[PDB]
Amino acid sequence: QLPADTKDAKPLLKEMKRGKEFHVIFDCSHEMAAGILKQALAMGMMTEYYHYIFTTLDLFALDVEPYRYSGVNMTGFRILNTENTQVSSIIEKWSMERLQA
Amino acid sequence: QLPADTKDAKPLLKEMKRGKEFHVIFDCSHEMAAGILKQALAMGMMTEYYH
Repeated sequence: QLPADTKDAKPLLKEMKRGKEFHVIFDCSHEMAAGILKQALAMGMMTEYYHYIFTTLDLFALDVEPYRYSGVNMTGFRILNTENTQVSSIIEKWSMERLQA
Repeated sequence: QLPADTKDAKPLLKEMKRGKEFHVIFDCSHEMAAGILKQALAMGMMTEYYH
């Protein structure tokens, strides 16, 4: 179980690196998911010798630019049918409407 | 040998992690060393195995 603080995942990942736990299901929001991926990158969990599965439906909202060269096997679920031209054009309409915030 | 640009160290490090070469002696300036360390963190080379 993660602590109440988002940034205090270092003792949990330290205790998880010992004992050889690699195949990890994560169940949180995508903000806590991005924070725990940053915490996993900060102490050497990002390698081809690990695995990650996220139960969130917002895995595509993360930025995997500093992670995709490490060769991790990360897998998630998406319900947003972005392959359609109509839905992607709607999302392109929302891109002009979300950048005001 | 590193390439002429510091940012082109990704294929060199991709060839480095193949063949399991872990004990690496880097000879450069400290700015190039910082670029090497940043791109090695991005390439997943910074584990407990390496030196």
